[PDB]
Amino acid sequence: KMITPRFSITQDEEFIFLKIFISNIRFSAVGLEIIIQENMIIFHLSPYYLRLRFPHELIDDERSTAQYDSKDECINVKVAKLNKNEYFEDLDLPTKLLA
Repeated sequence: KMITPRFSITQDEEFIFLKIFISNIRFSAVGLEIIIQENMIIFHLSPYYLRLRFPHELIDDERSTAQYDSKDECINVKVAKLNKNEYFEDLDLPTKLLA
């Protein structure tokens, strides 16, 4: 009833781009929880659960976006960095970003 999904993360100067791999889910008006707060992201789409801690802060605002991709079978989550141009280290070591 909780699974820790495969995920991966890249960035540019404004955003981090989280890619969360999921199988056999159903969306609804209320099934998806995403909390973004300082350096934390929590994603809950039962059974799937991620709680991630980043090396710097993000900010939830109008720019936050999440889109399901059926070819890739993932939700692509795009969150803004609290500071433009700030580098986030070690995003290629997903295993470490677990809170």
